[PDB]
Amino acid sequence: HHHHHHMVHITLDRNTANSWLIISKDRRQVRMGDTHQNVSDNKERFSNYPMVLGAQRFSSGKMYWEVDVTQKEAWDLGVCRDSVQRKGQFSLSPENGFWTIWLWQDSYEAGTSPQTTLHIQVPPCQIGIFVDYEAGVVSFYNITDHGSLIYTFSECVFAGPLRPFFNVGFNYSGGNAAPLKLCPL
Ligand SMILES: COC1CN(S(=O)(=O)N2CCCC2)C1
Repeated sequence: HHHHHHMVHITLDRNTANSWLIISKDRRQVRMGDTHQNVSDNKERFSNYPMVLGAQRFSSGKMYWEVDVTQKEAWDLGVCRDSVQRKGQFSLSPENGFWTIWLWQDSYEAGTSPQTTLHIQVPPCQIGIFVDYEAGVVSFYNITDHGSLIYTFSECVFAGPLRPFFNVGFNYSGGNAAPLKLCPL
C-alpha cells in the first residue's frame, strides 16, 4: 500500500484501560498484568475484557498506524466509536461501534456479524491500520508480508468520533503474555 504518509502518533489512554493492564511510561505499549494494577474504578474502564483505547479522537481525514503483535496467541485490533459500551458482555461488530480483526485459536477473523474468515499465508508480526473517515473505510495490512491487504470494511457508518482500539487478550494458556506495541513512524 501507499498509506504510510498518513502516519499518526498514537498513545494509549490509561483511564480507559481494564484494571489489570500495564501501560508503559511512554504510553506506547500495553500488556496483561498478573493481578489488578491498583487503580480506582471509573465509568471509562472496560470491565470484562483486557481492552484499552488510544487517546486520539478522529472525526475527519485519513489516519494510519502500526501495531506489533509478535509472539501473541490472541488479540483484537482496530477502531471504535468513542461511545462504545465499556461494562458487561458485548460482541465486536459494526452494529456495536467496532471495526476490528482478531487472532484466536490459530485463525484470523474480521469482526463482522457474523465473523468473517481471513486468509493469511504469512502470520503477521506487525499490523497496519488505515482509516478514511470521509470514505467510510477501515483497512488492515500485513506489514510482515510486504504490506499485503488483510481486510477492508467499507460502507462504514462511524456515527461519531473514532478511537484506536486494542485488546491484549487473556493469558489462560501462559503463552499470551507478550505486549501490543505501537511501532515508530
Ligand atoms: C499475564 O498472565 C497472567 C495469567 N493471567 S490469566 O490471563 O490467566 N487470568 C486473567 C484473569 C485471571 C487470571 C494473566
